[PDB]
This record gives sequence, C-alpha cells and structure tokens, in this order.
Amino acid sequence: KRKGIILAGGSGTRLHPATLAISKQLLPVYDKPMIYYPLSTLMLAGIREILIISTPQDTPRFQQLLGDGSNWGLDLQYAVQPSPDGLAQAFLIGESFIGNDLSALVLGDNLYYGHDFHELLGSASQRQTGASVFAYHVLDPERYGVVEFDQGGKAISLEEKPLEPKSNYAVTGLYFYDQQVVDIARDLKPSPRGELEITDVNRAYLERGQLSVEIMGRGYAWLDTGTHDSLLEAGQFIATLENRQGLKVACPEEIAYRQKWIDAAQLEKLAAPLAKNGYGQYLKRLLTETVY
Amino acid sequence: KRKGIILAGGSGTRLHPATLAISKQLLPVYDKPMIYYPLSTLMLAGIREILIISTPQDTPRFQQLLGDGSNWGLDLQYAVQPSPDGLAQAFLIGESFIGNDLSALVLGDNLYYGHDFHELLGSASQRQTGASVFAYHVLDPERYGVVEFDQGGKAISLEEKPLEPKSNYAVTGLYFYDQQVVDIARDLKPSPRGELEITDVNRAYLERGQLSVEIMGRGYAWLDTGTHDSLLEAGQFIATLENRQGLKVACPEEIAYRQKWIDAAQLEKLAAPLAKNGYGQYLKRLLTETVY
Amino acid sequence: KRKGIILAGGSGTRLHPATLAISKQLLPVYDKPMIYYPLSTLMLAGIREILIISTPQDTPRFQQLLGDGSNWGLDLQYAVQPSPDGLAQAFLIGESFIGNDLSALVLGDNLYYGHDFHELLGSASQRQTGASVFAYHVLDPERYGVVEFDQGGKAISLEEKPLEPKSNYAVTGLYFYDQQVVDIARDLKPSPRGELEITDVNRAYLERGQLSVEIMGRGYAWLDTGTHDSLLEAGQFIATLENRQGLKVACPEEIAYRQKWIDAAQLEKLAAPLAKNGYGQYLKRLLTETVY
Amino acid sequence: KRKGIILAGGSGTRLHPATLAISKQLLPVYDKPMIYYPLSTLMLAGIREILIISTPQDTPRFQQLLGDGSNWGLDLQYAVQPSPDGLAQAFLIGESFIGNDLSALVLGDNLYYGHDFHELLGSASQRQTGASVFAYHVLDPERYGVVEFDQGGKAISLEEKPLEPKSNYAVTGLYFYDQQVVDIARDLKPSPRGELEITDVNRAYLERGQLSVEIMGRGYAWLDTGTHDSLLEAGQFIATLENRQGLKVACPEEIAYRQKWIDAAQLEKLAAPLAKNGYGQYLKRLLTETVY
Ligand SMILES: Cc1cn([C@H]2C[C@H](O)[C@@H](CO)O2)c(=O)[nH]c1=O
Ligand SMILES: Cc1cn([C@H]2C[C@H](O)[C@@H](CO)O2)c(=O)[nH]c1=O
Ligand SMILES: Cc1cn([C@H]2C[C@H](O)[C@@H](CO)O2)c(=O)[nH]c1=O
Ligand SMILES: Cc1cn([C@H]2C[C@H](O)[C@@H](CO)O2)c(=O)[nH]c1=O
Ligand SMILES: Cc1cn([C@H]2C[C@H](O)[C@@H](CO)O2)c(=O)[nH]c1=O
Ligand SMILES: Cc1cn([C@H]2C[C@H](O)[C@@H](CO)O2)c(=O)[nH]c1=O
Ligand SMILES: Cc1cn([C@H]2C[C@H](O)[C@@H](CO)O2)c(=O)[nH]c1=O
Ligand SMILES: Cc1cn([C@H]2C[C@H](O)[C@@H](CO)O2)c(=O)[nH]c1=O
Ligand SMILES: O=P(O)(O)O[C@H]1O[C@H](CO)[C@@H](O)[C@H](O)[C@H]1O
Ligand SMILES: O=P(O)(O)O[C@H]1O[C@H](CO)[C@@H](O)[C@H](O)[C@H]1O
Ligand SMILES: O=P(O)(O)O[C@H]1O[C@H](CO)[C@@H](O)[C@H](O)[C@H]1O
Ligand SMILES: O=P(O)(O)O[C@H]1O[C@H](CO)[C@@H](O)[C@H](O)[C@H]1O
Repeated sequence: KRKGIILAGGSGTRLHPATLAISKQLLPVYDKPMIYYPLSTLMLAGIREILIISTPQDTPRFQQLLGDGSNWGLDLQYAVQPSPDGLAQAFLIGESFIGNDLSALVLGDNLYYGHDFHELLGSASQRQTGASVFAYHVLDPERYGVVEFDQGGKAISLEEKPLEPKSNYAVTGLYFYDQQVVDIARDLKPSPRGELEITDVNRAYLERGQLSVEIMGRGYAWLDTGTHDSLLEAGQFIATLENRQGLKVACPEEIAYRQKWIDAAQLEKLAAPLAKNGYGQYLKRLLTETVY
Repeated sequence: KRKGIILAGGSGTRLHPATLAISKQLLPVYDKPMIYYPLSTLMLAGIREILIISTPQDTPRFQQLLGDGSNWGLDLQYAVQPSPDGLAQAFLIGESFIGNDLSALVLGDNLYYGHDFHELLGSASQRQTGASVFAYHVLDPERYGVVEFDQGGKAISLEEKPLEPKSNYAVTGLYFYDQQVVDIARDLKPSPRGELEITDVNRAYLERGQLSVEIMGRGYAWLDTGTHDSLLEAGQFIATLENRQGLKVACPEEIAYRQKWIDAAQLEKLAAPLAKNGYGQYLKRLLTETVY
Repeated sequence: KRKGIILAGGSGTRLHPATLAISKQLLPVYDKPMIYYPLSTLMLAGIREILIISTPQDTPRFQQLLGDGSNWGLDLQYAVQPSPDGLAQAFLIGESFIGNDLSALVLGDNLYYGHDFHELLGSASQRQTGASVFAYHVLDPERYGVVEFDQGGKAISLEEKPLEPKSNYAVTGLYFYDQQVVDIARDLKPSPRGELEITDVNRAYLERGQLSVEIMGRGYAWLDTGTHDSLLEAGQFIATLENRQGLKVACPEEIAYRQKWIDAAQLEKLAAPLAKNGYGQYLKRLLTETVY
Repeated sequence: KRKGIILAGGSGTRLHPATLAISKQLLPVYDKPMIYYPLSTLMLAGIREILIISTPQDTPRFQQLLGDGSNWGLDLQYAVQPSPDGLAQAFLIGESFIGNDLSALVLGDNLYYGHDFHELLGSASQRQTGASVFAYHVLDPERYGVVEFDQGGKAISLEEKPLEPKSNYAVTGLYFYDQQVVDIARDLKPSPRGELEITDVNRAYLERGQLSVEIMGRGYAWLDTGTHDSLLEAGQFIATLENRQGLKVACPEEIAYRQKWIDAAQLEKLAAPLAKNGYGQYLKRLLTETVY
C-alpha cells in the first residue's frame, strides 16, 4: 500500500481575480474540476487512501465536492495548510496520515496524459525504497525545479527556479517516497524564497544516491494550470481529445470501475443523478461498451 | 434611475460535474469570474443599484466575492431563489428591491461584447416605457426564446425553445422593463416546462404593443456559457481580444473609473492588493494612460 | 470614385516552413482564404475596382482563386511586386491603376471585424482631401506604426516600430488616400531598414495637416496573421463567431449580394458548385432568409 | 525493406473555399505544412524511400516544397493520381515503385502523436507476412472504416462508413502491407460509392486470417484534418505541446538527424536559411542539446 497526498492549496495569485471566487483546484479544466485530474493520477497509480490538503477557506468545498470517497471506493481525508509555505509542508501536515507507509504527492494544478501512463505510474509506485520523480523537457525550466544530468544520463544536481537553468528538464509535480521523507521534511529550513522546498527533499535523496529520476518523454503531456493562458490551453487539449475519442480523461468513476474498486451496480448508481447530462450518459455507456 | 438584477442561480446541470464544485457564475471566463461580465453589462447601462440572485448555497459566496459594491461605487444587494423555478421569478423575489422603479434583468451566464455596446445599452436603459429586448441571429434558435418578424420588420410572435423555430433570431438574456413587469410576473403560471418564463413576460408586453425588439447586429458577440464547449470558446474569445489589445473586457474597476463612479485614488487603492499579478498591474496602468 | 489596392506579397522567411508551401494570403483563416478578409473590407467600403499585388510566383494563384471579379460584381486586376521593398511600393506598382482617382490600401494579412464597421469605413471614404488612417490600442505597439496623440486627442507624431513607443496606439493596415499619394510615394527614399515605408507617406500628410487619424475602438477586432500563434487565434476567433451566429464573416458573395452588386439569380449560380459543402448551402440560405 | 506511400490528393471537396487555391495537404497545422505530419510518421517507422501521390495540379507543389528528399536523408518520388477514385488506387499508381517490397501507406491528412509511437510502428513494420492496421476509439465511427471485435478482443469484421456501426473503433489511415497488396488491389472493383476502397483491401487480408489489428490506445492522439473545425483543433493541439515543451512535433530535419540519416554538419546547413525564425533556431539548438 502507498498513501497519497494532493496539495490543492495556494493562493492562485497568477489566476487573479478569477481565484478570488475560489481555489484554482475547483475551477474546471474543460468539463470537470481541476482536482479530478491529480486525483485520477493517484488512482491510476493504485492509490486509494488519499489526503487532500487545502487552504482553510477552500477545504470545505473539497469536502462537499468529494466527500469521504466511499462512493468511488476510496478513503479520502482532509487537512488544512495555514499558509502556502512550501510543498514540503505536505509531509509535516500529513505526518500522521502517512504513518509508517510509503507515500506519494501530487500537486493539485498538475495534469498528465499519455499512452502507458498507467505503467509509468506503476513502476514508480511499486518500488519500495528511495524517491522517484519525473523529468520533462519544457520551454521555461526557470519556473520549476530543474534536474541536470551528466553525459551518461545520471542526474547530478537539482535547483529550484534557477535564473540560469542547467538544462531544460523540469521536475514535474508528482513524487513518490519511501519512509524516509517525513524525517527529511522535519529537518528542512525555509529557503531564501521563504518556502520548505520539495527540491531540498529530493536533493537529500540524491545526496544519498536514492533518487530515481525517470524521463517522462515528449509523447506525454504534462501541463499545469497556473496561468490564465495555461489553464485555457489545458482546457482545449482535454476538449480535443474527448470530442475526438468519445472517451473522457480523468473520470474518477470510470477509473474506480476499471480498477474494480466499485462494481457495475455501484457505477449505475453514480450515473443516475448525473443522467441529465453528458457526463452521466457517459458513465452509463461504460457499462455496456468494451473499451480497450 | 433603473435598478438592475443579475439572475446568478440555477443548477448548471449541463456543466456537471464542474458545477458540483461551485455555481456556474463563479467559474472563470478566461481571467475573471463569470459574474463580472453581466455585472459589467449593467454598469455600462448606467446602473449602479443591483440585486444579485442565486441559490441558497451560493448567494453568500457572491456576497463574499463582491460585498456591498461600495469599493466599486455600486450598491449591491443579495437575495436567495430557493429553486430555479424560472427567470420570471426574478421579479417576484426582487419585488421589494424594485419598488416603483424601472428595472433590468441580465442573466448570469450571458456575455456581450462589441463596438458601441454602451450606446446600444443606453438607448434601452434610458427609455421610460414598455419593455426592451435584443434579437440576435444564431445557429441554434431552438435553444432560446425566438422572435419572429413580419415582412415589415415588426416583431409578431415569441416562442420559448420551439422545436421548429420561426426564425434564427434569439432573444438574448438581457431585458429592460418599466413598472408593469412585477404585476405581469405575479400573474404568470408555470409553463409545461415547469418554469415561470421570461418569454411569457415579454409576450404580455408584445400583446399590448409595448415590446421594443432591437436587433443586436452580427458585429456584436453574444455568448453564453451554458455548455462545456461554449464556456471554453468564450474563454478563448476573451483571451484573444485581451492579448491583442492589452485591454481587458468587463473589469468592473475600470468601468467604474471611467464612468467616474470612483476616482483615481480609489482605483489606486483597488489595484494595490492586486499588484502582484497582471490584473492589478493593469488597473495601475489605467491611471496613467488615456484609452479612447 | 475610389480604387482599392490589396498588398498581398511578402517574404515568407518568417512563418516558414508553413509558408514555404503557400504564401500567407492564400492560407485559410478557419474556413476561407485569408485574402477574402481584406477583399471584403474593401467591398464593405463600397469599392469595386481592386488591384491585387503579390509576389511574381503568387499572382497566378490569386488569379486562379479569384479571377477578374465579374462574378462577384467586382473589377479585379493583378500586379506583381518583385521584392518586398516596402508597403509604399504599392503606390509605384499601382500608379497606372490609380490614375487620377482617390485610393485605399489594405494589407493582405489584416482582418477587421465589428459593429458598424460599414459606417466607420464610410466616414473615411467620404473624405476627399488628405488621408485617413485608423488607430488601435495594442499590447505590443513596438511592432507597428505608432501614432502619438496630444492631451486633446489630436495625432501629433508617427514612428515606425519605435524602440520606445510613445503610445500603445498602432496604425492599422487600412489607409485611405487622395490624389497626392502617388507623388508622395515617388519622392520617398528607403528607411534605414531599407523599406519604402507607408509610415513616411502618412507623416507627409501629417506634416501638411492633412492626416485624419480615427480611433478604431476596443469593440472592434483588428487581427493580423503575422505569427503562427496569431493565425491560430484569428482562426478560432472567426470559428466562434460563425458557429455561434450561423452567419459567416467576409463571404464576398454575400457582401456582393447585400450591396446589390449581383442579383438573387447570380448568387444561386455561385452557390451551385459549392452546394455539396457548408459554404454553398450557406449561400443558398441567404436567398430565402432576411438577415438584419 | 519497406517502402512508403503518402496519399495526398483528394477531391478538396469540402473545405471550399479554403482549398480552391490549394490542396489540403499544403495547409499549415499550426507551424508547418500538414504533409510534414504523415511524412514524419513514415520516417519514425524507419522508412526512407517514399512515394508522394497527389493531383495533377498539386503533385508539383509537393515537389517544390520537399524536392528529392536527399537533404533530409530521404529518397522521395512523386506520382499523379488523375482523379480521387479511391485509397486503394495508391497501390496501382504505386505498383512499379513498390516492386516486390513490403510497404506502408499513410493518408496525407492523418496526424498521430503519442508516447512510444515509435515502438508501436516498429511492431507492425517487423511483421513481414500479411497486413497490420490500427484501431482507435472515436466518437463518430460512421465516418470511417469500422472494425468489430469479438468478446475476446479479436477483430472479426470491417465495414466502410456503416450506417449502423458495430463498434466505436475506426481503422486509422496508417497501413502496413506485405507483397500481396498490389494484386489484391488490382482485383478490386469500385464500391457502391464509386471508390476502390482500402477497406476492401483490408478485408481481403482478414478473410485469409492475415490481418493484424492493433489497438491504438486512448493515450495516443489520432486526428484527421478533414474539416474546418478539425484542422483548427489539430493546430491548437500542436501548439499547446510545442509551447509547453520547447520541442517541435513532426520536424523532419530532427527526425532525420535522430535516426542518423543526416549528420550534424548537414543539420547545421539545413538550419542556416531558416535561421531568421524560430524554426531554424530550433534546429540549431538541437545540435548542442541532449533530448531524451
Ligand atoms: C507553495 C505551495 C503550493 N501549493 C499548491 C498550488 C498548486 O496546486 C501547487 C503548485 O504551486 O501547489 C500548495 O497547496 N501549498 C504550497 O505551500
Ligand atoms: C483507462 C483510463 C485511462 N485514462 C488516462 C490515463 C492516461 O493518461 C491515458 C491513457 O491510458 O488516459 C483515463 O484518464 N481514464 C481511464 O479510465
Ligand atoms: C431558470 C433559472 C436560471 N437561472 C440562471 C442560470 C443562468 O445564469 C441563467 C439561464 O438559465 O439564469 C436562475 O438563476 N434561476 C432560474 O430559475
Ligand atoms: C470602456 C469599456 C468597454 N468595455 C466593453 C464594452 C463593449 O463591449 C466594448 C467596447 O466598448 O468593450 C469594457 O469591457 N470595459 C471598458 O472599460
Ligand atoms: C514589407 C511588405 C509587406 N508586404 C505584405 C506582407 C503582409 O500581408 C503585410 C505586412 O507585413 O504586407 C508586402 O506585400 N510587401 C512588402 O514590401
Ligand atoms: C453585412 C456583413 C457584414 N460583415 C462583417 C462586417 C463587419 O465587421 C460585421 C458587422 O456588420 O460583419 C460581413 O462579414 N459580411 C456581411 O455580409
Ligand atoms: C479518396 C482519396 C483520398 N485521397 C486523400 C485525401 C486525404 O488526405 C485522404 C483521405 O480522404 O486521402 C487521395 O489522395 N486520393 C483519393 O482517391
Ligand atoms: C523523437 C521524435 C518524436 N516525435 C513524435 C513522435 C511521437 O508521436 C512523439 C513521441 O516520441 O513525438 C517527433 O515528432 N519528433 C521527434 O524527433
Ligand atoms: O508551481 P510552483 O509551487 O511555483 O513550483 C512547483 O511547481 C512545479 C510543478 O508544477 C515544480 O517543478 C517546482 O519544483 C515546484 O516548486
Ligand atoms: O438558458 P435558458 O434557462 O435555457 O433560457 C433563457 O436563456 C436564453 C438566453 O441564454 C433565452 O433566450 C431564453 O428565452 C431564456 O429562457
Ligand atoms: O507587418 P509590418 O510590414 O512589419 O508592419 C506594417 O504592418 C503594421 C500592421 O499590420 C503597420 O502598423 C506598420 O506601420 C507597417 O510597417
Ligand atoms: O476520409 P475518407 O476517404 O472518407 O476515409 C478514409 O479515411 C479514414 C481515416 O482518415 C479511414 O478510416 C477510412 O477507412 C478511409 O476510407
């Protein structure tokens, strides 16, 4: 078993004033709330016990949206981050939830998509030691954690938002950890940025030779909804795929069902209330259509 | 003086599950909350005393977002609609707010844009008799109120969502009324749809020869965000204009400044808490730029 | 009697490799060739006699697409620009075509759209002395002819691509001239960047107190297809309008019919060969539907 | 040894009037001509010897855009298809080019993208007996060749544009064939639509138990640029990927270099004439960056 966390707080300042009305993680990416996407990432990694961390004001809305997750065969729990003082705080806030288990953290505004993503998640999730992170070639690596490799392809340094990146490979917002993470987070001090950085967590594993950095190839989409423009692009991306395929990206209900965490009758039940719109009609179609 | 009403309730069924998260009128259109758009419409019609109607769960969140309106030189009030039992219910809920004044109703998910919109609005709003509605050529008139004209261009019938529309002219979700509307709404009975219909209101006016139907030409954009696809498209439309012009559509702060409802000093104050993003930067820039 | 010129040449080094295949003005913007847009602008300005300038290689193409114009009630003529040595060259190449008449120049990659644009063009067209241009607020004025206004809104200076723009107002690619333009253009010497600049022609009028600069308001859309991104956005812009309205933008046959330049009968013959697709069906519908 | 064919002709039919001036396969998909996309698919499949088939009027245009291929390490040949009389005509027109070799056909308006596409292609290319095709779940299967599967996942029938489709799986425009294909195509009679159908070619192999139908999973994008709306969607799709990643899709120069069909000296010589725009800057960057 691994336990997962979604970090779905922050201010969403870049998204002002849209986010005055509410969390960037409840606004829609095309047809469904942003949070569905990372939730689904965790689900596809075989994780069913998940803690959602948000701001004090938006926590209740997540709870209304998602509940305890039992309807979807999950065990969802909630905690508050008082202030967005770093990714690594997820491990302090979530210490008791983690207990002595393997864990995973996904950022609330990250969206992933691509052929065999299930396998890429499984590989990381099934490991039982160290840390795993994913490196993705981006245009503006300065906005992210940046991994440098040597000539042989081995990662040699990490830097958080460097003005002068040492490569174009960003560390994405998905991280898998062994039982060493909590203790590492606890010994962290705030960065000059004023945050407890996930990059310092990861450097600590790197230093001990225990960070696995796996390339996420160009054939995958890793997007993030942090800007007005990026959020619209993500929306359009999802739209184009779903209207082409007649299939939906990141339907928790679908994923649950395919993973056998809920059964046909349960799914039919989930569909009923949503039946007056296309999402409901889609859940129903899933009962009598085989999709490879 | 004319008083305004924003109907910002409904279930937003077509946007499920995105709207299980929050009211459709709190979702963004590109860069700002949907409600900014109809609010701006009323503002551009010279209306500053506005009633916002929403559901029992969301009415307070709109209150949370916009407060009493004084920071923007407006007088905003709030009322709850217990069930989305029809647009015409705005006049019963809003009966005491209206008093013996002229009124205007704008729908929460309607977005307008175009050259001389201010003039178009002013003309309807400055009339002191009958009713005024706007007729816009659409692809799928079956989804709206439809107005049929004689050979002479005079409006001769209205039908709500006809299976066989008599024309391609839709009645947009903006309505201006004299003192007769409250009594007309109070006598309406539910339609076969189970709704108290604005179309029936407008018909009563038409029957007494007191309905002005003005054409809103093809040069204007009238959009509604009722479906996932249309919400996205409105987002892209707005983004294209804004990214081209370096001007923003339906920024209430800007419009209030321009109508002299607030002065330079007030605007500098509104910009301050927003200064860390592009939207606050833009309000600041307006203090030192003449825009024609 | 005013004659039109469409300047549709230009290096394709930029949008290479897209434009290695097809010159820019032959590429579509959503559903019809780019040149339809500026062609429609001239038509909406009441101009029937039009000269299309392209590269030597592209003139046959333009001719194949458009012909002599007679089927749309136009008089189209063609000329070549060997080298893209400046917009003002259009008046040297077009000297014989213009003769002793008033003229208008439109850029081949410029798309305009908005309420009462007809009336806007008319105001410039009716002026018989001097020149008329339009000013549009843009995000990146450094990329255009920039017009500076004094505190009372009078145009006081023009600079082509200033490093330090004096305003955010661009002079758009739509220019109206009296009889003086050809001699002005003859006297011009190339600018530092080596082009015979339209900005210089406009300044010659300005220095004589004969330049009328009109504001093209923010309710108008003025787009150019100069970048991959900007072409894309212009495509989505037209698509949203067209799909919303069930009406099409810059359809020359429609414009010609509305202007009485061709009759019902002529339009039905234009429609027949296009009848298997949407565009021909749209033209047919125009025959049986009144559009205000 | 497998040879390739791109079929890049076609009525033009619809996209009128966008395609009066030129063929659909020369239109840009965001930043490069559409033909680059299927061209790159064959390249990614390890195919260097390719035949491009088009119309009398367009074949030349393709030749001018791409030449003989030698600068990209390719051997490109051209042939004309007099009338768009069916996809299986490619095997007639292409008979001498193919000789006794294995072959692959791709449709000129098909765009594929996804993680491990190269491995997907390889799998099919390495099967030297019979045929291989791909099945992709779509919303409107009635537009395509449709493939039906039994309860156990085996392909059991094909139907071209069926009125009542038996599944939602379309056969994509990418086909691998052994030596039997030419004769199979030779023996075909046109269908009740008037075409020599690839679906009949495919059926022929199926009826011999020699058709391999592989699932192309939902993690892949398979788009058809055959409508106005679909071309725009594909453009946005590419743009979103390229702008997020700083890597281009279907850049033949890159693919050639990565396959070692050209060396760095060659790649630099290709970058030179494009150096004044982003495209050439990208090529140059590829000489000094490792991309995984
Ligand atoms: C810095 C920080 C970000 N976030 C959220 C916002 C986004 O979903 C994501 C990336 O910033 O993390 C938090 O929830 N807490 C924090 O301390
Ligand atoms: C099976 C399945 C996959 N996916 C996603 C995971 C991948 O990014 C992609 C390919 O499996 O689709 C869903 O979003 N829902 C699903 O039910
Ligand atoms: C029918 C109905 C709609 N609405 C809102 C939803 C949209 O913004 C719009 C049109 O359905 O009005 C209400 O607020 N109350 C209602 O009773
Ligand atoms: C003046 C002004 C106009 N607008 C809108 C009103 C019209 O639809 C268009 C042209 O004035 O722009 C704004 O959104 N904000 C403004 O400050
Ligand atoms: C500079 C120049 C541009 N152009 C065209 C390309 C575009 O449509 C536009 C603006 O750069 O004018 C010419 O046709 N000739 C020229 O000499
Ligand atoms: C009347 C008409 C206008 N237009 C454009 C001109 C303007 O930008 C807008 C408003 O009339 O629509 C067309 O494209 N075609 C037409 O037939
Ligand atoms: C039917 C047909 C299609 N095509 C092309 C047009 C498109 O790219 C594709 C599928 O319609 O094949 C031909 O080149 N020749 C043909 O005979
Ligand atoms: C290696 C490489 C892949 N691709 C495409 C192929 C696949 O669809 C995707 C993943 O390798 O990207 C390119 O377009 N160019 C390339 O250079
Ligand atoms: O989004 P943030 O909190 O500015 O940055 C976070 O985002 C990225 C993922 O989206 C990560 O690579 C960064 O290392 C992390 O700090
Ligand atoms: O959106 P609704 O509740 O189905 O319909 C409402 O909105 C339309 C505008 O959006 C109007 O034409 C209809 O007359 C009105 O009933
Ligand atoms: O596109 P160009 O030749 O760099 O620029 C031209 O186009 C602009 C509008 O499209 C004008 O404002 C410029 O004055 C003119 O030089
Ligand atoms: O586009 P067409 O010629 O109608 O159809 C062709 O294209 C499709 C892919 O684009 C295939 O599934 C069809 O079997 C083929 O006949």
